[PDB]
Amino acid sequence: MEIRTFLERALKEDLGHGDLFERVLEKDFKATAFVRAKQEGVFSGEKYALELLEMTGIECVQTIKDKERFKPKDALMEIRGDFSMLLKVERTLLNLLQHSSGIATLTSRFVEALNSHKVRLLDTRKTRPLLRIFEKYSVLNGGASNHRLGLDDALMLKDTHLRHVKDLKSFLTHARKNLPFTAKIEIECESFEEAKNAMNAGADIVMCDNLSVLETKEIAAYRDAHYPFVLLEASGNISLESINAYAKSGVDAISVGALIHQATFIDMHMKMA
Amino acid sequence: MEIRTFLERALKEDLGHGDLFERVLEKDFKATAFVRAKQEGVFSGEKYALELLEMTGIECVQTIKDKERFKPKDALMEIRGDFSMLLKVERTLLNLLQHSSGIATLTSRFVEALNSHKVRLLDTRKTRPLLRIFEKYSVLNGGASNHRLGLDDALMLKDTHLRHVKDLKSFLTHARKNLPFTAKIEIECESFEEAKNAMNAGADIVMCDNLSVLETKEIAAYRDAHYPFVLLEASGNISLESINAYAKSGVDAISVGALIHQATFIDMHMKMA
Amino acid sequence: MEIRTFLERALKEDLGHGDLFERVLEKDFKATAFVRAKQEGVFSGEKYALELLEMTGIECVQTIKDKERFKPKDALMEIRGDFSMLLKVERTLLNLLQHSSGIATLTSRFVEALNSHKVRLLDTRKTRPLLRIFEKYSVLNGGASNHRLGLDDALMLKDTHLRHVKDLKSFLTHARKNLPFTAKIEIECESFEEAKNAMNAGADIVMCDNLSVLETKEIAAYRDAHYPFVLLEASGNISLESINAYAKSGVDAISVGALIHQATFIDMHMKMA
Amino acid sequence: MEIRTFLERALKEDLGHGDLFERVLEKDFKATAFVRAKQEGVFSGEKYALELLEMTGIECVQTIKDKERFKPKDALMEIRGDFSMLLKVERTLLNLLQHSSGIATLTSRFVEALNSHKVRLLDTRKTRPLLRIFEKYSVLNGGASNHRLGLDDALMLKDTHLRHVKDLKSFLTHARKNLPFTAKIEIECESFEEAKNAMNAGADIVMCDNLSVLETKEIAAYRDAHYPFVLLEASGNISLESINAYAKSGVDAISVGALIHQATFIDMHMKMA
Amino acid sequence: MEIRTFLERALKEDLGHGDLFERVLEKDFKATAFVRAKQEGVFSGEKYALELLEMTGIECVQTIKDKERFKPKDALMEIRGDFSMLLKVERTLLNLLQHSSGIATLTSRFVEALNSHKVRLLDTRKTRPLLRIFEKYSVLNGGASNHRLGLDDALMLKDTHLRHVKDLKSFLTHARKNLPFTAKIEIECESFEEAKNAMNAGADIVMCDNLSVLETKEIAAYRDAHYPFVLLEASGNISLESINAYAKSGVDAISVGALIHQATFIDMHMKMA
Amino acid sequence: MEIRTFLERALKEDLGHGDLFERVLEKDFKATAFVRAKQEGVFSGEKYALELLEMTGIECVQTIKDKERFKPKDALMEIRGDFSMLLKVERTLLNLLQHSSGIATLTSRFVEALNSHKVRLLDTRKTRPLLRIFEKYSVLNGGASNHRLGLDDALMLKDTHLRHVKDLKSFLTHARKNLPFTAKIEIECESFEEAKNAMNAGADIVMCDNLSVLETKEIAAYRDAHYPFVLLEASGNISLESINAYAKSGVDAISVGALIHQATFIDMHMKMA
Ligand SMILES: O=C(O)c1cccnc1C(=O)O
Ligand SMILES: O=C(O)c1cccnc1C(=O)O
Ligand SMILES: O=C(O)c1cccnc1C(=O)O
Ligand SMILES: O=C(O)c1cccnc1C(=O)O
Ligand SMILES: O=C(O)c1cccnc1C(=O)O
Ligand SMILES: O=C(O)c1cccnc1C(=O)O
Repeated sequence: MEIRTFLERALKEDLGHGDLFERVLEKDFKATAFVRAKQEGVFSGEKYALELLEMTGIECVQTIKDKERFKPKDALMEIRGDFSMLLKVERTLLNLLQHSSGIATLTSRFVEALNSHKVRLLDTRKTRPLLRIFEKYSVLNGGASNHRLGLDDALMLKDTHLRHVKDLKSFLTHARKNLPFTAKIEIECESFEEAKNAMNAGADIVMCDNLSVLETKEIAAYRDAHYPFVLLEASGNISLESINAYAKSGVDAISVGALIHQATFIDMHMKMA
Repeated sequence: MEIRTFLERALKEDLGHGDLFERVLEKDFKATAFVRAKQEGVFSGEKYALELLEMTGIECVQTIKDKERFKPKDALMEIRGDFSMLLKVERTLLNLLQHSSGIATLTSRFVEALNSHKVRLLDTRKTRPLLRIFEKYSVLNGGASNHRLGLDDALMLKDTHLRHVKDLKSFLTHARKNLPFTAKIEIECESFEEAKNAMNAGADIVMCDNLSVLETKEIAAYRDAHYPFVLLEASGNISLESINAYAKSGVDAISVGALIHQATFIDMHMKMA
Repeated sequence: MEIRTFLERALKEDLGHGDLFERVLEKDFKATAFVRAKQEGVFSGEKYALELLEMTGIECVQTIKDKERFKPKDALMEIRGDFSMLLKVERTLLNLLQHSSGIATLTSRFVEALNSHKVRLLDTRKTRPLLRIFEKYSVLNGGASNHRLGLDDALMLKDTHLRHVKDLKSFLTHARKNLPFTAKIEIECESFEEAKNAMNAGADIVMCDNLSVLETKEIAAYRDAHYPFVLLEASGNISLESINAYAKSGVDAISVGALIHQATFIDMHMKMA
Repeated sequence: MEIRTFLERALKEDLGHGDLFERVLEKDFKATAFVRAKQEGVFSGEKYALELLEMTGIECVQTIKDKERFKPKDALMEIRGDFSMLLKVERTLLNLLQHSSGIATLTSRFVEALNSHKVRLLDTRKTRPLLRIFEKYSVLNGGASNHRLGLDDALMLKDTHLRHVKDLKSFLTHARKNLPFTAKIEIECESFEEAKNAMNAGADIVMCDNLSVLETKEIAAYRDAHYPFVLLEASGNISLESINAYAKSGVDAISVGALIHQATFIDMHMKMA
Repeated sequence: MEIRTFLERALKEDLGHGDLFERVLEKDFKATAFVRAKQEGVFSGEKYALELLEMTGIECVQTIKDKERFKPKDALMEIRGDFSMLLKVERTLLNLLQHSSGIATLTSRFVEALNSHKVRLLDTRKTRPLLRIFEKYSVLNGGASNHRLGLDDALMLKDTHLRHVKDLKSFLTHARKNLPFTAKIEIECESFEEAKNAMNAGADIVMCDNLSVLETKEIAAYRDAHYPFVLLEASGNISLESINAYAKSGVDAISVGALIHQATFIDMHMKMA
Repeated sequence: MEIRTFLERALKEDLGHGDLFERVLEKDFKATAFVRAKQEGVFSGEKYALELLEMTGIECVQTIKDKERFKPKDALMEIRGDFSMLLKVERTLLNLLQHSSGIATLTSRFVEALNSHKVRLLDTRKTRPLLRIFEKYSVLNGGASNHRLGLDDALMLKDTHLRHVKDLKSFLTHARKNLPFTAKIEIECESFEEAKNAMNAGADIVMCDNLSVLETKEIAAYRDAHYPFVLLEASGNISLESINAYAKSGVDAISVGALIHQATFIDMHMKMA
């Protein structure tokens, strides 16, 4: 299964040489446990939790679904299996749920503020090591959309790249044959001129990086009139305070890496009996 | 070495099928880049960064050391290697430095509030999946200390476990032979009676869970008089506000999972030329 | 190295428990070997071969480059290292070069018959197990272009997918929110009505699957008329005798799986001398 | 499963970050699919395909067996499972069956032209990277026999090895002590004098490399005369037009690498219906 | 689970390219086999055996438990599965049971000689490569106890380390903050003075290395009077002959690496029908 | 490198979460260490030790070679590198050397007793899990020879197999085509009749299992007269006391699994300065 190895590694780091408790547990037995919320938020991590339980021979009796909202004291999951295994898995289970839900929850807050159905919210490649796929998945559960998953997914030319590109148009024109047939090319721009030049060069997507709303609206209006098929993306420390403003700029999407890199754990715990 | 595989996997999830840019880069060449801070903070991730650079054939010309304070616009590292590789590693390098430094920085703030050289600040087993070792290492660079690293490091018995133990003293006495000779046993207690009882039962360490400063002080005073070599730990939603007051209870340590699960990325970026 | 693992596994399956010759070679010594052609074709596998020698401690004294033409008796590579190691890697080296060159060479012939700079030759996801990246790379060295690398690279919908779909336009308009921001959506069509239907649905790419030049040209002219930004791809048993004809249907690309699944080894061998 | 890892890796290289279709499929459901032929040939890959479906949770309702002949339009397999999973494994399934069957089919033709039960058809160590075991297995399903599986399986010495050797008889008499007790030693010979030399040296097998039938027959008659227990193998560009002739030289086996390195995919496809 | 990978690798080294017998087995079929002892001893390896059987699809009908005594001709296990698999697993199954039981048996003999329920018998970090966890587990089944499991479990300072420590007390005092909160520190001492000094410096455990019984007694008596909670361990070529005398010195434990490094295979075999 | 992964895993199990000492080492520095013998024996493990040192960045200044004899107090290796790394590697280095040398030494004792240059000493497939290749290598350094390395190396039909083989001759005759061309077939026999039947059936090798010397001589004499090309092997709890007797039986080789499964650690240690 696609994420099985991920769960194996998550567990392995916690068990190390082997759980010490099972060495002294006088008698193992079947038991039921509940994952309860101690804070409100939106649920994420279901796909991983279920794969983890199945892998460890733990039964998932009941569980709320990804994207579902919850309140403190709410029971999020009911699991049953060997007492020794419920304990060996406890932390790994909670940590992945609290982290995933943390991202989904923070993300849902940005979805509300953005308040739009025409403009999608996006993440970035700023993700914690080994957690890209995990965290991208978590953003989906917050109600937003994902940007590319890696460096093979699409071509994104930013400031650093552009400095070594004499004549963008020529570059983009002859880059197509060396890129996979289905690849889009995005160009990071920091001024109306740059974006305009990007569009004329043959950019599939143009990012309006660190630009005022006015500056962005100008570029969006220009795009609508001359390059109707170029997607526009706004980004650059966009906050909960300014996200709505940019939603009205005319851009197609808005990316904020904070959805992932400023997310924190939603409080939860596991209780027996 | 110990963390090479970690870096390989971190990089692998970003490269996927293969970096697209290197497919169109007309000509590769050696270049120098600098990792610059965009916020104030304490550096962390040095050990991982250097291994990452060495693995990819990138030279580390200069770098500040783990634990060093830095300010915005400060050059954290200077590296040199193939342009294509610098770009292929950039995000992986920045993500691990921003995450690790975020933890160290938040941690350094609790250390400040703690304001004590006798009491130790500790993390918890609440870490992000696959990042146990990474994050525990980050807490150290913040100036705090680590709690156990896993379920194999020490035995920690709490409510969940205790509910199934008839005679705690008997259990601990006969548990030593089935545990590695060097392991310590910690008992989580929610009352003075419980703490006192755990000490008599033979606990090496007692956790004063969710107790007031006064409550904790009473336990510490009892420990000092009757079980001088038993270690005391305070925990349970300790904040930057209450942390100092707890440092005066007489407890030996104070654990706060938030050091890791409430930490966020410190802002940085990489610049060429 | 992104392909380092690939090479370890290739070498491992041939050495098994361990090479038997090294068990009897009384004295090892530094030696030189040459990789010569016994056929003519285009070279491919340079990237993998160099990493292979690097890994095994063999020195690459000289080597022609990928894409370079060669003919019988040509010395393609000169290598030097321990005699035992040269024999242990011999077969692994030749097999990947002969297989890679085989694909590039067969690909270059289709490149000719195509004879065009306005039309791109594309491969397919029809590749040998565990050799995708290896074979897509081999095609490039043949002068052609690669199609997507996998199922994560882009969304390719065919009747199978749309079978249980009734409003293509709405279906795609919603897929966008759930697909990564940079992903293109291609639709396979076996009739004019389908292509025309796709373009109106909002497809980024339309495949003219198993259709006549007249049928293709019909779709092209239509595309040229109303949807100029919709790439068109022709495929379906395109042969080395009909590729040129389709290149004149006004299609942007022509994909042929045969480039990979019909390629065969190019005769080569290694001599000590 | 001995080949379980092989299948995980084959599937992994196609899914990459994750299949994009499952991201948009609003509702998954159980479905059935058929693997049909578009050509005729001998089936191969049964073993790998079953393990593949097992791994992915797809049910194999019906399937022809390895070695079984088939013709265009024949339904080779009937499978059932989640719609999303059938699409995710489709290509991986077909590629291995088409590639495996391709080798078995080409192998069966050489089996005919050979037309003999006293002579064995053998493959070579010339196989595609990472596919040795897979391709040797494929040859068997073609009706032929496998040669050694690797360099650990047996000792095969050629001029390259003996170049710096002056007493074959003593050299081999000593190799025995250093080789595993059960290993056979084969020697490649390009002249009568060499074969005659090998047999006297104590070789278990002699290869008649790139020699005429008359030359081969000379060595055979000699073998039949003094060394009846020395297997003889003929090889060296043996073609589908000269294989039968060599089979009459009194040789025990004829190896032809082309069985694998010249085989190509057999046209097949998958339909839902 | 925790040891599945271990069993996979154990099996993989025996199967290599693939079991030859299954290539000629005319027809496979279900069969029952018994693992029988050919010597007297204490059973060990149950946990590994069961995981091994489950992994390979073999049913465990019956089995004695770890720690149980057995005699020659005793049936240790009864299993059922495919004939081919039983043969493919036989050696792997027997090797791990004979090795593990050999350790448990030798261990049970030192336990007998020790003749005490207050003193613990311990192993060491002297284990065979890749078998640390396997062998530590085997010692337990012999009735003894385990020492630390690795270099991460506890801190052990001996001659090599001490030679570079100016002030031992200072070092230990300031080392606590840099070690996991739960770790114990053991000091290896070669004299009464050293032991006494280590106790004053703050050692959690003191090893009485290569000291006479009288010497060890003096240290134990000192510990009892001044450092009651410091743990004492005796070691250094302790034999079956001297072990009992040491158990009377007052020390808490006695470690002997020989339990593992001088253990040998207990004789067993597998029978069909 | 073929055994690199083996060493990585050996180290990994000892380091676990990470060496605790390096956490408190005030200052690292370069240092020299010596591996000294504390008991006489024959050296084995060189190949692994060197690969281990190179992997950990430790320099091997001096080292005796595999097969070389040593006496107590003798310095076997002189290594230099970071103090922290010499300590992290110490146990892994010693354990592999003491175990390998232990096997080589025990083996050399059997070589002497056998006292022959015409009869080779052999091992079996009775090896500790994960150590087959390691232990087979160790036997070579004792002065003996190896039997097959696994189940793919050769075909060995024993009692269990034979029970399901009606008509051996027919079986062996038609098994050749389904086995790799170079494979030998050995048959385990427990009586003159069985061996005779084995020879007539077409056995490449015949094992004289659990037979008296007389019984074996009879079979050897029969072999010399009728099947001069069949190799003979004696086995069945052959000891140091009876090995010489069997050497005079006329058999080609003698196998004793004890060379490996009854071997124990040769005492050694590491000293600084
Ligand atoms: O590279 C990306 O995918 C990306 C996309 C949008 C915004 N930022 C980034 C970034 O990480 O720099
Ligand atoms: O288990 C631990 O290591 C731990 C130690 C201190 C505080 N909390 C925990 C926890 O994760 O529950
Ligand atoms: O899915 C693909 O990548 C693909 C692209 C072009 C032609 N065929 C295919 C196919 O294998 O169905
Ligand atoms: O080495 C082999 O296995 C082999 C066996 C038969 C024919 N050729 C070869 C070869 O690749 O050189
Ligand atoms: O390091 C250990 O764990 C250890 C513990 C007790 C006795 N010896 C050792 C040793 O291997 O040196
Ligand atoms: O199987 C073997 O290789 C083998 C060879 C000789 C003696 N015993 C065995 C055995 O392990 O049963």
